[PDB]
Amino acid sequence: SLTRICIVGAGAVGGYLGARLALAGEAINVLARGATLQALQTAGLRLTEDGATHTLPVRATHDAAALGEQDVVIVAVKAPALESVAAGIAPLIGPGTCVVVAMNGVPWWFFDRPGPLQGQRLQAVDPHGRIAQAIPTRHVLGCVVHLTCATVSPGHIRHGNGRRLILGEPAGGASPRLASIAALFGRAGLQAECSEAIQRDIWFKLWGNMTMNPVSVLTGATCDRILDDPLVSAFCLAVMAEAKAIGARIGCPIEQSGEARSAVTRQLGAFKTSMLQRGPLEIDALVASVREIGLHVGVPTPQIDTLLGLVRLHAQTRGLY
Repeated sequence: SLTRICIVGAGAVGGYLGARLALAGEAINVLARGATLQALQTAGLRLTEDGATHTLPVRATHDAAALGEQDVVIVAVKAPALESVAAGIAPLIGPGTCVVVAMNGVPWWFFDRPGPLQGQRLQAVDPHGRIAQAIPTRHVLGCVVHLTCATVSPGHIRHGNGRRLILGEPAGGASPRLASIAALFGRAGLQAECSEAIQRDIWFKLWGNMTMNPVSVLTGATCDRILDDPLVSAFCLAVMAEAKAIGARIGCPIEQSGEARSAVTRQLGAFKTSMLQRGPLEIDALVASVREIGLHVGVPTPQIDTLLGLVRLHAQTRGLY
C-alpha cells in the first residue's frame, strides 16, 4: 500500500501536497533542513487555506536513513537544489518506491520515452548525470501542478488558488500505480487527473509560461501589463513560436495559438509570477533547457537567446543566479 509517504522539503508545492495528505489522515514524513526542520518539529506542518489554519503533526528529520524506504516520495524542489537533493533521498528509495516529481520547467527525466532524442541528458538540469543515477526513471511519476501556493514562514504554507494536478508515466500510458497515486491525491482533496503522455502536459504549461516568467522579472510588471504592451507582447509570441517549433519536433505538438493562450493569461488579473514571487531563480529549467533542446532538434532560437541572456544577467546582478 501507499503507506510511507515522504515530502522532500516543505516548499510551496511539496508542503501543500504534504499538508493535504496529512489532512486526509495519512502519516506523512518530511525530509527537511535548517529553520524549516526546527519549525516542523516544534509546531508541525502549517496550512492556511480558506481563511483557516491547520497545524498538522508530521515526522520531520534531516536523517533519511532513519526514515528508510518509502512507498511515495514527493519531490517538488527547484532544479539547482536537486543535485544536492537526490543523493540525499537515496535511503528513501527502494525497489517499490514511487517518486512523484512535481517540478517547474523541463524535468531531468523528460526524454525517457519512445521518440525523438530518447535518453538525452540535459545539461541545464542534470549536467553530470548525478540526479538520474540517484533517482532512476522507473521510480518516477511525473506531476504537472495547476494550482498555486506559497511559503509564508518556514513550515507554513499558504494556499493561493486551485486543486488541479496532472499525473503521468514517463514511459507513457496507464498503469496500476498511476491509478493508485491519483486516487491517493484524490482522497486528499486534489483533483488529480491522469495523462497518457505527461510530456505533452509539461510542454504545454511550459509553452504558455516560458516568456511570462523571465519577462516579469526583467521588467517587474504584472501579467496584464505585459500582454497590454504590444511590443513586449510581440516578443512573447516570437519566443512562443520558437518553443512550439521545438515542441512539435519532440513529440508535443501544440494545438492552441500563442495569441489565444495570451488571452487566457491576461484574464487572470494583475498578478505576478512564481519567478517574481530571494532564492536562485529557475532560469535553467525554464529557459536554458528549451534553448538546449532547440540546439539538438535543429530549431534556431535567437528570441529565446535574447530572453535567456538578459534574465540571467538581471539575476546575476542580484543573488538570484
